[PDB]
Amino acid sequence: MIRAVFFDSLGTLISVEGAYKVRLKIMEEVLGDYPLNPATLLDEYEKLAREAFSNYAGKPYRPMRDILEEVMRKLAEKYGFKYPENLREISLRMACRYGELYPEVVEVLKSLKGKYHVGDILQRDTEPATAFLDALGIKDLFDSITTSEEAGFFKPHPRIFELALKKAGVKGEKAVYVGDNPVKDAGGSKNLGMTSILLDRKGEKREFWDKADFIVSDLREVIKIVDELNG
Ligand SMILES: O=[N+]([O-])c1ccc(I)c([N+](=O)[O-])c1
Ligand SMILES: [Cl-]
Repeated sequence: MIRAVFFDSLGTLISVEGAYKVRLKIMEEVLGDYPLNPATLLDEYEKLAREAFSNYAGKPYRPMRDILEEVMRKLAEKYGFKYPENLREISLRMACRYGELYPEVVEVLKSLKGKYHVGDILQRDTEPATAFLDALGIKDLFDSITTSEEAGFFKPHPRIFELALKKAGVKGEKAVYVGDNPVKDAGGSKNLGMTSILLDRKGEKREFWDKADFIVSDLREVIKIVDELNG
């Protein structure tokens, strides 16, 4: 049976408008009056961030805030603005202020929490991640919160999933994982026996649906999938 349901909250349950707005507001704060379009800075930042994380996939953990501060230092040198002090404080303030959940998230977590172990699996530094979950109001809706900082390795390394399952006290066969990127999922959770649910809200990832056991566009479909797996 399924006894645990795991999500990637800060990575996949934040609205698309909300995540972009947090990031844009960080760039605007960093730039101040400097004559660079913040949207252009954001685009360049995401490019360099994706590159930097790909270099760390599967590797031993290094604070993500340190990685992103390195990226911002390269951007400051590139465009000529002064490197912002306290970037991680700016970012946490903007996340707490403008972060936004998909509308069905609170309902879904509450509906599951009574009957399953509801867990979060996050590739974030634990302290800002947990503060962000607190600001969003869902921290205490989770039975467990597990991070790459706790596990010691970046995905697709399986240690983070091994730890999340240990916290729930079950083997992977008893657990579902809801994500939006199936490759860092498959490279880890598949070998542990977990059932994978891909969240594809706009149907934009059809070429990866074969890498997932179930595909949904609304998180309220998750309870129906698990309730039925449990007959
Ligand atoms: O998303 N961002 O734009 C962003 C940039 C830099 C940092 I150090 C963070 N942070 O604190 O995680 C976030
Ligand atoms: Cl982080």
